[PDB]
Amino acid sequence: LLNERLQHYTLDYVSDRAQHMKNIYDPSSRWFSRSVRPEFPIEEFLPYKTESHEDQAKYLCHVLVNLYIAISSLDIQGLISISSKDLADLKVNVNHWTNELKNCLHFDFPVALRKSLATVYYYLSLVQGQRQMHVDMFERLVSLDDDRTNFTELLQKQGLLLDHQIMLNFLCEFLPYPDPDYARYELSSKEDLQLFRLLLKHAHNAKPFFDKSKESLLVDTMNFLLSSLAPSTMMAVMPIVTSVVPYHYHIHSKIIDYFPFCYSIWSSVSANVAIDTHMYDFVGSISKDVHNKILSSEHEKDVVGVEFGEFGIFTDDQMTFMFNRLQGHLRTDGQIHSYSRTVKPF
Repeated sequence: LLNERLQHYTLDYVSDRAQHMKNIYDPSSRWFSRSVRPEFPIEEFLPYKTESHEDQAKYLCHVLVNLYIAISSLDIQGLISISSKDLADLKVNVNHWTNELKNCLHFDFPVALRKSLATVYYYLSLVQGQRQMHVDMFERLVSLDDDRTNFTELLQKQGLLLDHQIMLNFLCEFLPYPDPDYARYELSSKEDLQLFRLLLKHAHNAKPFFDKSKESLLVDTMNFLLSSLAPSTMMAVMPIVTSVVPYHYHIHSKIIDYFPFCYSIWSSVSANVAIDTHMYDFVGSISKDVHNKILSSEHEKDVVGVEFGEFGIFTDDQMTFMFNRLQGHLRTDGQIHSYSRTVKPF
């Protein structure tokens, strides 16, 4: 029974210690877990022998089974506690096992189990009717830099795909509704604003895993957001645009194609924090992504359509406008919210 569940979770973990250590860093191995071996071993200098990787596999399998039992019971808030008497009369807590998984994250589990957990915690973070911990768990599962190992790239190569529509609907629930009383969320309540920011962060984390084979997702999403754009909804539209729209480069449609429209709103208004943000962020993130994919030739370079010229992916007028707005911020208005994201495009 235990062996079958270990095999299902890809936790076989052959008894040979050196062979297992070589396998966990081998991309072609079944138990591939990490790309870069730590130059300084993670406290391998302890004066005593720790537990083997076989015990870690059993503990992780037990945690996964308990987490599945807890989640499948459809009691996410954990207000109901079951004892042995409750089960006996007939004839489990999501947060507890999430904390257990957070503790166990240092066991270096294989990438397939990482994909399964990433899917589980991506779809667990969007439960309604029954939250920050789940978002943090998903973010840690897809961490960009973990001992100089990019888990997002490994999960993409494993073939991890997530549903864009559920996230888009959850984000769009904050748009105005024709009937005022039947509106779950608004943008005036502090709790609603915090939930909106949390959803934006989760969407930003889950964005790279959207299906790139759906060559119409970008166009449809951008058309919907453009048709939803209005002065009474721009404060909600712009962060959604910058957080949920994936960076897809097709022959017919590219994200760069939407650059002028943003500048249309950028040059038509005065310097303000609410509008200058979501403009530096979007363009800077896109430029950094283009640069990283160009430097990732033969492994992740499919952006041959987009060139990196004199000003990267910017025209002369766009760069001049950005520099003039930056000097206006530095000398006249000071309308800068985040400085790292402001300097990223430059």
